[PDB]
Amino acid sequence: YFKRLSDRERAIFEAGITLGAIYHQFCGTPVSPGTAEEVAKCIERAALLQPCVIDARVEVDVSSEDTDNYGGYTEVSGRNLRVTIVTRCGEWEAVGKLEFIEELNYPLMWVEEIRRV
Amino acid sequence: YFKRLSDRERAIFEAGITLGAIYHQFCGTPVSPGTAEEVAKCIERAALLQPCVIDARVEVDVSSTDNYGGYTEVSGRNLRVTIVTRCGEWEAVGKLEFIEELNYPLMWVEEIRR
Amino acid sequence: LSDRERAIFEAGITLGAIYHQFCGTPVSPGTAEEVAKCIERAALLQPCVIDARVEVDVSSEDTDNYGGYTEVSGRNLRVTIVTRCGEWEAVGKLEFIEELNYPLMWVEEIRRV
Amino acid sequence: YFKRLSDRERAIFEAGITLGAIYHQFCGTPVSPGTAEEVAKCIERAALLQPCVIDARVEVDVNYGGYTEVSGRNLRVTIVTRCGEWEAVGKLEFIEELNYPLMWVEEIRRV
Ligand SMILES: [Mg+2]
Ligand SMILES: [Mg+2]
Repeated sequence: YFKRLSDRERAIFEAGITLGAIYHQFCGTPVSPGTAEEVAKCIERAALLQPCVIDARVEVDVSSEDTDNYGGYTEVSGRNLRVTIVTRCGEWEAVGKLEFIEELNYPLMWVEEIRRV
Repeated sequence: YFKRLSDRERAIFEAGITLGAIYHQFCGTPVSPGTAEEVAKCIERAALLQPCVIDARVEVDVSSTDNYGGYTEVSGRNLRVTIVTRCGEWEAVGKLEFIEELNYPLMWVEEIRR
Repeated sequence: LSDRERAIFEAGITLGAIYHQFCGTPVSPGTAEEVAKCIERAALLQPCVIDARVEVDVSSEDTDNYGGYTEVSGRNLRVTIVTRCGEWEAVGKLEFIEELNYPLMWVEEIRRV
Repeated sequence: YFKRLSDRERAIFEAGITLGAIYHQFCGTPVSPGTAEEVAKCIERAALLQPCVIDARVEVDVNYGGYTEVSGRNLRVTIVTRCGEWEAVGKLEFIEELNYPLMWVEEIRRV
């Protein structure tokens, strides 16, 4: 109510929120090699508006072999989307990552680092 | 799949498809007055990839976001879209805009033209 | 738009809206029918839609990964919708077409009631 | 990937992921009074597939088109995540004084 989380905990909470939000808002977005940098930037800028987010790095890894289809384009998906987000509440930073992990066959979300400033 | 569909008909159909897709793909995107043009631009470029789409003009109309998070969301209240589809010799002008009188973001066709 | 043109436009709107509203939804083999039905019901609220049939085609192999689930996508999602505006109907379809490597949307049929 | 992350903090991370995912997957979904229960059920079932999610309760509290959409205004959610011996209860609800749909953790508790 609504302040039970210490801010280390909040930094972890907000990294989780931003990773899930980014993934679900943007997966499905039509994208090409020519687009894919500008889309990545809009995603970062959208992530940087969320509570406690102080850094967002997004890559949408698309190549022309991904656009060999009637449409001539592909979509943002767990397969081509990679995100690092840094969150800071008070003196604590958390580092959240999204990346398709081949061995897991799955776009994993994890906490890379939790860090006192 | 398009053996009997006219180009005129496809222009209309693709404008509908593109407007539904934009709306549902981008509604809920965190936005602020400072993002809002760049968000518009990525929406445009995403639109321009889809079949028959030869033009797209988007605005996200966001003012000074007074709330806890300090931002708003792309929605039917703030999203304005005009797209032009061209299939063969036919163009449709498709539009999306909140129509104050109906209380709803309306999608419509402004013009169909050769 | 005349009623016939409205029938086509609304079918395109509904396919586009459904595809991008629902893709990314987590789904498993026995999810897969309740999700399909949720999609039908949302399609039925759109102007002119009078029939919606949705299949979400997921097998245990699609779910052979760390999470144990998959997501609704261009590859597993099939939709037929029927629009009626006034005296005219349009049948709109969505399906992954292998030869095209693409989830194509198209008009199967335009016909008088 | 989780060698150094405590299960307590994983429970918190996953709650956050699931609330953000729910919110952004489903906002925009056409809904009406007769929709609105069944929609909530599809959301819970979608939420329940996610890592560590063991419980999900959703309400959708419902012009030209004759319908409305799942939004931050009408969507309410409580999830329980369980990782190892720890549980977090995550909430999403519109808070009037904040004029914002807040996501927050209501409690973290031992199993
Ligand atoms: Mg939305
Ligand atoms: Mg999606």
